[PDB]
Amino acid sequence: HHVPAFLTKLWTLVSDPDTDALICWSPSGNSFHVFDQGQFAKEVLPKYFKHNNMASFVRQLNMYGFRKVVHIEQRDDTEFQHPCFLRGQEQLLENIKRK
Amino acid sequence: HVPAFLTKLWTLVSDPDTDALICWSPSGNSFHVFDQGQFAKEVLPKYFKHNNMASFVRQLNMYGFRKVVHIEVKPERDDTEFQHPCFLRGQEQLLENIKRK
DNA sequence: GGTTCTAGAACC
DNA sequence: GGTTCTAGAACC
Ligand code: NA
Ligand code: NA
Repeated sequence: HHVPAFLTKLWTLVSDPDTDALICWSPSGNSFHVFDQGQFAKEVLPKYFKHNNMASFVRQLNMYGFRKVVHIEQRDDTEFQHPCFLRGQEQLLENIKRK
Repeated sequence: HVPAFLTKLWTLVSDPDTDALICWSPSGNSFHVFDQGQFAKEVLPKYFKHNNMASFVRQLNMYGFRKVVHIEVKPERDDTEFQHPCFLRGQEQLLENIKRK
């Protein structure tokens, strides 16, 4: 099936080293971080996910079955992941499904 | 030398006979612990005998495991998901790369 | 179960 | 060779 532009855009954005101050791969490449959501919403969303806020962006991640990664024991930092959303493996996006 | 905690955990997760309480995720990238009260009663005494649930989870944290949660209806039993990029179904040799953090 | 002891590894 | 770290065993 055709890979949703949402996922391709998201993957390219994460993978761009120049955006890493706001969104980047984890060291393992298995997850990605979103930093400083106040800034992320002003700088990033308007250009790559037009007419979105953080809530609608995160709703889309949930729709594609992304999970959140948190520390077991307790800038803002939120970590998301999908087993087919991986550093340097864009072709795996094909295996991501709605719901 | 891989710490016994990690080798025992990997074997325990992998064992189909314990899957009602502890098992791999479908992808093999994470494991689930179900029904922690029962896990503490049936599993910990046999596999991690000097531990309680708190110390078991502390050891996971010490080795850099994280928790996986849904982006936000209660399930029949509680379900906690843990993961480490070197703790994977079918890849026990990767435990060699797990370090204290 | 938490703390202490120590052999041996990790790292320089 | 010297220092720190770590895992397992004893001690509480
Ligand atoms: Na980036
Ligand atoms: Na199991």
